[PDB]
Amino acid sequence: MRGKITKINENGLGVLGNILVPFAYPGDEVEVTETRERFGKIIARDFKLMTPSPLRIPGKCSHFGKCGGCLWQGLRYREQLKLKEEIFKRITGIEAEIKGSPRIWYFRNISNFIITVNGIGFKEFGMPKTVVNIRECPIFSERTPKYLKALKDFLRESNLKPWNWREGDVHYLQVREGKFTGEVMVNIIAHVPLNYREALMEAFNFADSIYWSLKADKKDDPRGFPTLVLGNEVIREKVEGITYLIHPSVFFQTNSYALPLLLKSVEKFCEGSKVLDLYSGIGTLSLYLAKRGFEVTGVEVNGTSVEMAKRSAEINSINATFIQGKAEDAELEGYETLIVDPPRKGLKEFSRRIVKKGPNTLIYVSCNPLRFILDYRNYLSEAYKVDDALLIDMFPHTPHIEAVIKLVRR
Ligand code: NA
Repeated sequence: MRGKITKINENGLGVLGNILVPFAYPGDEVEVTETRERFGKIIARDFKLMTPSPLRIPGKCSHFGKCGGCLWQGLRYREQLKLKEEIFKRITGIEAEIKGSPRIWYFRNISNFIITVNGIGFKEFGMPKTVVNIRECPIFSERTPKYLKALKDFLRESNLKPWNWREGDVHYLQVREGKFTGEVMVNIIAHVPLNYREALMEAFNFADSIYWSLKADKKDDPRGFPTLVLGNEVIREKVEGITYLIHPSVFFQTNSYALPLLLKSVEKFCEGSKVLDLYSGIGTLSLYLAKRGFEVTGVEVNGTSVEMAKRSAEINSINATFIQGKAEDAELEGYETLIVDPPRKGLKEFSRRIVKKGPNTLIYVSCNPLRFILDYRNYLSEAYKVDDALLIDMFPHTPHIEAVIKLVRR
């Protein structure tokens, strides 16, 4: 099958009739040789690029369909941004403008490198994979080669078996950086206890924090019961003059460079002074808002995250409240604005509670617009209507989108 790629689909794959072609983009003239059935979709196993779309970076990226590394690496950056606006609108029927990442290389502040018998890779969960070789798409750090050399040296000295997909001593090397502080946390994720304390400390002597996280299951997901091996308990990231604390056990917004744009977006959409920030994390939005004079209550399920937020508040002299709990059970009355940042599965049934008891301004933060619009169509629209929306490109070179949607009551 030969033809011209007409659009990209929701997951950022180029469409060729009833074929999906990874790394092909709109305008490409392609020739597909092998396809593979994938849960009722036909996906191109490889293609030859006959004619480059005008969207591609001129050079090698206009001669080969797969320049390398990242699914969208071959698209010029401005052109990726417009394709993100298109997808968002196609999914939600909202026209939202996107703000680019101030920096489009080495922007992520975390990486879970999986350690396999086939060697070390950037892990991502889910099947239209978007970062397939981090050597040809350096989205994380300039120190990545030093992080990996260290790990290899440690696996030498500590004779320790990688993940062979059924078992293995070690499983992931998690590295986290504070982009604006220099601090580096190293978190080995393992299926055995640490024996080579000295070998590990030596290999990662440059890290400010070394952890060893013990997994109690064999599942392929990067989480444990962490043990400080050496150095600081946490690392610091600094954004908009706010010191945030990062622990192996917590989630933090992924792009320290685009994060000011997410913070100012949310602020622009706030209404009144009393803000409830559910899924409040290690205080990313809450501290930013409260520091700017909002009265801010944040609720987060992860207890370690909530501690981090409390400590940040002290460090920064911010006046705000932080509570452990599930967003499902937080009291919504008495507020002017509600922010939600749900996980990928969305609000789900919490929407009925928001429909009844929610405040006048609802702000919804979603890295997954298909799930947003479904929450909206299925529940929120009863009570709410979209008033405004912005996009932030937190994940350059890949089709992922971070949306900030402002809804108000009818
Ligand atoms: Na990298």
